[PDB]
Amino acid sequence: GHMTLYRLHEADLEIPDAWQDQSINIFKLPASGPAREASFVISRDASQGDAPFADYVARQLENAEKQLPGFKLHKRWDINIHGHAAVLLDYQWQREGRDLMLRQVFIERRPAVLITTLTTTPADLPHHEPAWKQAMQTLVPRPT
Amino acid sequence: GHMTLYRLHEADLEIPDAWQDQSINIFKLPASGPAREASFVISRDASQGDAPFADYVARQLENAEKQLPGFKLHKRWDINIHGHAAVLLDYQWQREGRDLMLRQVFIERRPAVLITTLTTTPADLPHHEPAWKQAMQTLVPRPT
Repeated sequence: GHMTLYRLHEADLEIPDAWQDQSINIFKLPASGPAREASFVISRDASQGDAPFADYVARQLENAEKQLPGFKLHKRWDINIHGHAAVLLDYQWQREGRDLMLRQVFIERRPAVLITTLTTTPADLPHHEPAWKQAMQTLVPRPT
Repeated sequence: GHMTLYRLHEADLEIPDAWQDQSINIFKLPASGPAREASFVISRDASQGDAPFADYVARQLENAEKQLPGFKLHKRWDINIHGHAAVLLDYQWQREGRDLMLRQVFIERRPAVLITTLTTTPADLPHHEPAWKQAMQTLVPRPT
């Protein structure tokens, strides 16, 4: 019965290694002036396998580009977060006639890639950018 | 400026206090033989405010009685977890025509009540109970 100590903001507990982790952190960013609410989500992706991280990211981008109606890529930036390889994508797509803007950062880690996703709109992105940037600039991956 | 250090299993980051936390930790307990896969989910509820914890828990029970078809309380347990007030509610309800067995623990904390929920069927509860129990017996709430 192998177990590992799992850390959350409010507690620690021992989780059996056999349990599948699908945890997701979700934060609602309040509306401000003209801008509506947005979301900032931290998710995990255990599917990298032994693929090079660049290839993992290319796969992620392909999926978005081929699956989201109205997809348009605005930015792709290779960046470094505390030694961890990372890629930021800014892209928009159209959901129910409305344009959504995503700023998504993939952060290489084992056993699972850590992804942060800001969901907003093209006009609201500059309004939420300062708060997004302050959170992302303070994100320190834990050693595995 | 106005932020707080937020801890997750894979990282730490500063989160603006204005952001609303909706985070969910999700664990799937593997199927085994005739027992199907169960889920163990950690959620947060910031609606207690300055109300007594007993009243908060009473409201949850009233919500369950009024909103969940087929709701039936098996057993309520008032317990202490490392000095934190907690209530375990074992109950069933009828979701989309079939019965589910829940073991749901509410743990008083600020700024948000920490909730753990085991979801299974009545037939599978005895199989999953040992691992659930053990996990919960290791849960240590983190000081605010």
